[PDB]
Formats: sequence, C-alpha cells, structure tokens
Amino acid sequence: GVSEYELPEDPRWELPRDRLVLGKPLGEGCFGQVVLAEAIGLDKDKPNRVTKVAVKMLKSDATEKDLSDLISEMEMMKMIGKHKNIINLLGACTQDGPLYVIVEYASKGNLREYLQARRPPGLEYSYNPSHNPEEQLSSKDLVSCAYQVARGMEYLASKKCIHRDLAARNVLVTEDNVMKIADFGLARDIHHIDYYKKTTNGRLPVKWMAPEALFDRIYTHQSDVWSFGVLLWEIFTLGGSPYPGVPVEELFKLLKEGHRMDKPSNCTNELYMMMRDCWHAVPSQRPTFKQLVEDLDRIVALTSNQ
Ligand SMILES: CCN1C(=O)N(c2c(F)c(OC)cc(OC)c2F)Cc2cnc3[nH]c(CN4CCOCC4)cc3c21
Repeated sequence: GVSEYELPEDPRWELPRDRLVLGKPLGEGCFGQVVLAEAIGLDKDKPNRVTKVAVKMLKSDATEKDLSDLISEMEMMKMIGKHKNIINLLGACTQDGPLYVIVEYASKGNLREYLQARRPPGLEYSYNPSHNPEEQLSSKDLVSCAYQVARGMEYLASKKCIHRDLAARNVLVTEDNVMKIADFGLARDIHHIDYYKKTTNGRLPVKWMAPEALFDRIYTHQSDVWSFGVLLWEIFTLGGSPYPGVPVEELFKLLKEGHRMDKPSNCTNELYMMMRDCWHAVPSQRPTFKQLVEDLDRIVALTSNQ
C-alpha cells in the first residue's frame, strides 16, 4: 500500500489532489501511466487560473521498485532544474492517495508523430500516415527543431545528466511548437539489457545507442551526441525509422565496419556532415552539445523559411 511507504513531501512542490481535474490518457510505458489534467491554481499568485498539465502515476501492477523509480525520477528533475527545452517538473501529490508527479504538457505529441503528420505528399518523404494532416514545416523550422533539442541537451549536459536514450519519440512538442526533451531522469536499470525487446510503442532503442554503449554498455555525453545524430536523421526524414531494412543482429557488425546511414533526400551537405561527426567512431572526436548548439544557431539564421 502507498500508505505503507514514506513519500517525500516537498512543500514547494506539493499540490492537493482536489486541485487536479483528471482527463484523457496521454500514454503509458514500463509501469507508469500518464494522464492529462487541469490544475487549479498551480501558481500561488494566480489561484483562480487553470493550467493544462501532464500527470504521471503508477499502474495497477506497480511494485516497490516502480515507486522507487518514480520518486527517483521526480527528485532527479528537481535537482536538474528548469529549462525551456525539457519537460519540466511543475508539482507533485504525495499525500492522501497514490503518488502523482505533475509535469509540463505537450499537446502536439512526440517529435516523430509531429513530423509524420506534417509530411508533404511528395517524392522525398514516405507517406503521411495522419488522417488529419497539418501544415508542412519550412526548412528553417526543421533546423530549429534540431537547435532546440540540442539546446536542451546542452543544458542537461551542464547538469551532469546523461539521457542514454535520446530519440525523436523522447522529444515532445508543445502547443507553441516548443521542443521539450522527455525521460531524461530515468533510473538506469541495474540488470543487463535485452538488445532485442521493443518498447511499449514498438521501438527498438538499440538503434540509437552509440557503438561503445552497444558493445560495452558505456554511457557518456558523447554517446548522447551519437544519439542526437540519429535524431537529426529522424528530423530530416520527417519521422523516419533508423537503418531501414537492417535487423538488430546485423547492426552490430555493420556499425563496427564503419557503416552509417545515407543522407536523407531532403538534407543539406552541412547537416549531413553534422550527423557524420556525431556518428564518429571515437567518442572523443564527436562534437559536444555546446558546439552543436553554436553551429545549429548559425545554420538556423542562414536557412530559408520560404
Ligand atoms: C509520453 C507521455 N508523456 C509523458 O510521459 N510525460 C512525462 C511525464 F509524465 C513525466 O513524469 C515524471 C516525465 C517526463 O519526462 C520528463 C514526461 F515526458 C509528459 C507528457 C506531456 N505531454 C504529453 N503529450 C503526450 C501525447 N499526447 C497524446 C494525446 O494527447 C495529445 C498528445 C504525451 C505526453 C507526456
């Protein structure tokens, strides 16, 4: 029972449950549930204002370890602090019920789904799967997505945070088209990892791992930079799947032999070189997120929004 555990109450973050008006499901995961909610008076200055938020909670079959992870993720987000380009912590409910972790809500879904819905019916992209498509994104908008994500990672890096699974599905898009990085404070599994098991959404996270993380389970900022390269490829394929036609068992040998993904049809040479630099075999030779932010900042200014 949740009453049988000692939940860490933080007065600065604590919100009464009856201030939340729970709504539609936002998605699932390992053992966590996330719902949409309306928070009444999230800010003490405006107690009569409503704010759309996302609420994460434990499922019916959650164990003691799951609770420990959810708390761990919450306290981690506290320590890392706030940034525009990450999913921020807004509050928590630790009393009179199950643990609720309140975070920012992104209404336009993850980056893969966001981009796929805005795929032009053209030659250079796969088909738009959305039955209700949205307006095509400009070239500047695409580089802008990359910059924002890189900026968020640059911040997380400065807070000694290693994401270990940076991907398009782990980036969320707000109503104002702001890119926000998700799941950056997840507890690392203490057991060895299944290279072949899919996520609840059918994704193979193996395809984002750097070679050193893949072969020796070594995770650094440099390995995140590798992942950012794969994300860059995802953006300019508008939500494409990494290494098309390549099975996981063959991905081990291919990567070691120096094989990398081809440049997407709609992608500048300069942006592809950036992917390749991120995909450098030697971790120390990959660019830092600081350098990535500086380049992408320059490229955004020079990229046409026409
Ligand atoms: C992918 C599910 N999800 C989360 O997992 N969130 C989340 C969270 F609850 C959380 O609790 C600690 C930590 C996170 O990373 C820091 C999160 F990203 C916050 C979060 C915020 N907005 C979201 N929007 C969506 C997708 N919806 C689906 C249908 O409604 C429109 C879009 C998922 C989602 C969402």
